[PDB]
Amino acid sequence: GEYPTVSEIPGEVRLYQIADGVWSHIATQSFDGAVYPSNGLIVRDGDELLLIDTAWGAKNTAALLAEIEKQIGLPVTRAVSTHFHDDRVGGVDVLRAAGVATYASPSTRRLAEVEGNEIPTHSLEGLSSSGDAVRFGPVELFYPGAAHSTDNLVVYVPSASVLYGGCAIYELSRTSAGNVADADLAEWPTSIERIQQHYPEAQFVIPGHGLPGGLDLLKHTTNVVKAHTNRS
Ligand SMILES: N=C(N)NNC(=O)Nc1c(F)cc(S(=O)(=O)Nc2scnc2C(=O)O)cc1F
Ligand SMILES: [Zn+2]
Ligand SMILES: [Zn+2]
Ligand SMILES: [Zn+2]
Repeated sequence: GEYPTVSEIPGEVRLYQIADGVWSHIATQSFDGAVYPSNGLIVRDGDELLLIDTAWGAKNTAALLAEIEKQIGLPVTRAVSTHFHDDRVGGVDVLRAAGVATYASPSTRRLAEVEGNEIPTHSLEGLSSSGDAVRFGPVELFYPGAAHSTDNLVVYVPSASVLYGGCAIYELSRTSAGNVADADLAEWPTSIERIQQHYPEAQFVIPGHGLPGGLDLLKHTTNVVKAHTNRS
């Protein structure tokens, strides 16, 4: 029903069922005096679970595993980090200690290493060129090109028409650019156009942060990125 917001979430994680065998995970971090939520994805893979992204640090990620263990009761066997920043790889060591196989593209592993971030163990091949797609159990992984980061992936759940954009897609309430230090502002709209052209059938679109919507989130993101590009 109601999507969890910061008001409903203290170190804690809430799960939200989007569709059959598909959940978002919602966590929060305090940064620079503000509290910001973050979304990831949980996709049932027969009798196991695939996790998309950490819950933004070690404590949140241990809370995530505890909240999955309580509310779903199926083992997380694999996790994918959609880019090298801490809201995506922070907590990878926690997952690994729990016997989760952690995965990222070689691009993400290299950038995580340069940044001194946690490094997922396993390499995702076949994603190095813009518009590359690879199947990963119950999802398709898609490299749309540089956007929020040079390595960002998006995740589609063909069975449920759920598109998880991670930090490449903004929620409607975000009307100004977020962390764009590692962004390719010049390529971001082209990368969104690749997502639009590949998943024109998506019914649910989950941004990296805040409320889900539909494919209008992609145009929304294009509008915000263009407005930032044109700052005088
Ligand atoms: N906007 C520039 N140029 N660079 N920004 C920064 O160096 N730092 C920074 C920033 F500007 C903005 C944010 S943010 O607004 O909280 N965005 C965040 S926090 C976790 N994920 C994101 C995101 O946008 O996906 C976090 C940051 F660490
Ligand atoms: Zn990021
Ligand atoms: Zn392994
Ligand atoms: Zn982010």
